[PDB]
Amino acid sequence: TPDCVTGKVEYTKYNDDDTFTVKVGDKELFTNRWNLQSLLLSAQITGMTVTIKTNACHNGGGFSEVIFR
Repeated sequence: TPDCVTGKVEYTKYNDDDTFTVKVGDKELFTNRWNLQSLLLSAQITGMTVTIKTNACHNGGGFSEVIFR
């Protein structure tokens, strides 16, 4: 499938409101869809390594496809 990398949380530069620029999983970039904060939080809270993918996944990537963990 058109997936990409993982989604841990070692630095989430927030500024937009929820989008922010996440430096986690295996890369760092802007992220917008509808509420990725809950995914970055639930991830590190429960663990910290989801799955970031789709929408390029590089410099403004990862749109609506992420696996929690």
